Amino acid sequence: AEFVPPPECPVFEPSWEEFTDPLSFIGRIRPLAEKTGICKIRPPKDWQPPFACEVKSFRFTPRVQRLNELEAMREYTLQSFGEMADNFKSDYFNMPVHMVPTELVEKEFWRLVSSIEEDVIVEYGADISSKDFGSGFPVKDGRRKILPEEEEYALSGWNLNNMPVLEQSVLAKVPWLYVGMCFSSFCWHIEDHWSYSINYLHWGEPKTWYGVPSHAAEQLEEVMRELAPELFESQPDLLHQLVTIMNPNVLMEHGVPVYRTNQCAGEFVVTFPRAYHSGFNQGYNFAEAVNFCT
Ligand SMILES: O=C(O)c1ccnc(-n2ncc([C@H](OCCN3CCCCC3)c3ccccc3)c2-c2ccccc2)c1
Ligand SMILES: [Mn+2]
Repeated sequence: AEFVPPPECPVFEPSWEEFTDPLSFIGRIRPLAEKTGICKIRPPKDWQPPFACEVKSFRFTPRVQRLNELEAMREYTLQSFGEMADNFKSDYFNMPVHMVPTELVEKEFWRLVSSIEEDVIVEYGADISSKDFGSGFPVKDGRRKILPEEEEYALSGWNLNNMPVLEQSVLAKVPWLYVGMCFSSFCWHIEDHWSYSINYLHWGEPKTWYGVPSHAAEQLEEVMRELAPELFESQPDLLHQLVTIMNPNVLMEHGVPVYRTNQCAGEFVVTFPRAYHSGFNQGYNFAEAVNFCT
């Protein structure tokens, strides 16, 4: 029948005192958040970083995504991609883009993923390096001067360019950008080296997430292998993770705990070590993400 939304993941609204530095805050919420895999963090109301990408020269060629590709077995500016994205969604649902309920897009997305009668194809501006046109956060680069009202965000610990990224090893990365449209998605995966990830939605329509706690990681991998196509079941995890598309209800039917959330503009999503996650975009939006170490 229809998609059954998983339970909501934890949402934290830290005070200005708790918001002082992310690593200590993430360490404190860990007893709860590591049991849900993902969590959402809403900064205080007055914490509003300005968007710092060079919008004039921002150009990219998004990847083509066919939603039902497993069942079946153009260069844009930010403005032109947004026009394409809004036109697609308003045409698909026959209503203004901001009036489409998040539950309907979610229900339609998972129906289209398993549909053999309807081939829906979207585009995703994914894995755009922040080195190309700058980070969405203000940065003391020198490649783009910052206003005085911007400096606190250039120095903030929640600025994804200021997250610790070095892992201590016996030898003695930068954020990535995602320009989304309706139904553009990221399949089930964990980060390299089981690292944390922090994700910030700069603006636009919500990004819908699904997360699995790390204690159920082997359960998910067993379900994924049992139900993956026979040609992909034997592939190494790093390659299989390119096509690990699975309805959350299938995992839940196999006893795997799954949590969801709608990440709205200005909110963070943190994924914990070895927490499998997947999701899709409700519409035209802009996200920034990085892996970090504790
Ligand atoms: O869309 C998002 O909002 C999102 C949300 C959560 N997580 C990710 N992550 N997180 C790590 C990766 C990862 O790529 C990121 C770095 N990327 C690696 C190759 C060279 C270029 C840079 C990835 C990609 C495919 C499968 C599994 C993980 C990805 C990713 C990237 C592109 C498509 C699908 C997933 C994205
Ligand atoms: Mn990820």
